[PDB]
Amino acid sequence: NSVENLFDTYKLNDTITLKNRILMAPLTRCMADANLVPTDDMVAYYARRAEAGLIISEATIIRPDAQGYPNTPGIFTQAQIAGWRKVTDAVHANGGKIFVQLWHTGRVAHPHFFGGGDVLAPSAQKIEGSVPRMRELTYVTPKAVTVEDIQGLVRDYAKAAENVIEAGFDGVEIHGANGYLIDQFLHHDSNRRTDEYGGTPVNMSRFALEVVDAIIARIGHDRTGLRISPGAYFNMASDSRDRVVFDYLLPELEKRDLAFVHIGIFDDSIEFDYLGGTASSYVRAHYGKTLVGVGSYSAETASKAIAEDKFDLIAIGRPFIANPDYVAKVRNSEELVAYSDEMLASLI
Ligand SMILES: Cc1cc2nc3c(=O)[nH]c(=O)nc-3n(C[C@H](O)[C@H](O)[C@H](O)COP(=O)(O)O)c2cc1C
Ligand SMILES: O=[N+]([O-])c1cc([N+](=O)[O-])c(O)c([N+](=O)[O-])c1
Ligand SMILES: O=[N+]([O-])c1cc([N+](=O)[O-])c(O)c([N+](=O)[O-])c1
Repeated sequence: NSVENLFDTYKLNDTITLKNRILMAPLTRCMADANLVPTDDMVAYYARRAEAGLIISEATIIRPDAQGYPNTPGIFTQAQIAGWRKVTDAVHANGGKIFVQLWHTGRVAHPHFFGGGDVLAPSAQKIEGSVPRMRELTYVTPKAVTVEDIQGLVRDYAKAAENVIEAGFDGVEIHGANGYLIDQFLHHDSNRRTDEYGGTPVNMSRFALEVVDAIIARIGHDRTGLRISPGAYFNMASDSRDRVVFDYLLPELEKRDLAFVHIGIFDDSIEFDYLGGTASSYVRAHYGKTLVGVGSYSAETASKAIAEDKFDLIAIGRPFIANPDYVAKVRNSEELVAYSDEMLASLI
């Protein structure tokens, strides 16, 4: 089956044209240094994947209380900016483009990482268990943020975006997906607020739009994308009312003319009854601009989906871990190395 359309050039907007439709999905590797600064190993890892139309970086924290896993990079200190500059220079020298994925974990943060402070979330809705590979770090009940806390978070997302431009990135993907802070406001399970950030679709969408709008004001809409998870699957329980939240959010997002919206899902064959089907097909039916699909696609099934007008670009995750030369191999009809979790131990 054909993969020809994956090698079409794709104009995102006047600012950015991608050399092909293949994106490297954001992939947390937990290999930044103790100061959360990218390393030379990380520089080389991203550089060798610059055949992608666009790389989305691993989730990168906007400030200290965003941290929930060990050694995830940040971009709030000057040293972190300098480390990322090495990454972006290498990607560009290798002919690529790269966006940072800006991250706050919300209720999934853990105070071990930031000196014992409050975990912040829309509501005091604790998650169960402990940080992966650190069982001693039991999750805690979040403090429900105040409006002033929210404005501080919005400011820090925007400042992080400014830092991203300083570090030489082509843009930002806002992590509004997969159960983390922005997604926590967008679902009823996690957002039990009764103020202007809870209840109705406009209120539950407010935080996401404030973050989007604050970042656009600093770096521009052409360099701003957003990942979303209308279908709850990762650290999030669904609620049928979540449907009307996203029915409102999507047309509002379209007004901002973002570089792209990106689905957050792992296996996109999964359907959500309240969305009337798959996460990607729900978004496609209710959003009319560039859409990045993802989640257990091969080059072949992604190409078919794009030919079927299901989405516009394909993000590839696990196969990009196993194949730095994913794009070259797909282009030249070469067979791919199978992904295995054991490969997570090395940054190649
Ligand atoms: C090891 C690993 C790390 C991931 N880290 C992130 C991340 O930092 N940010 C994010 O939005 N998704 C992350 N994901 C989800 C991927 O971006 C992607 O949606 C998922 O792997 C499904 O795509 P695939 O079938 O091509 O692997 C991660 C997935 C894996 C397997
Ligand atoms: O496995 N992971 O390390 C991982 C990490 C993130 N993240 O933003 O830090 C995700 O969004 C996802 N995810 O939802 O697939 C997975
Ligand atoms: O995307 N992901 O990185 C991811 C990772 C895990 N995991 O093993 O921790 C999952 O269970 C899922 N999941 O089930 O959706 C997704």
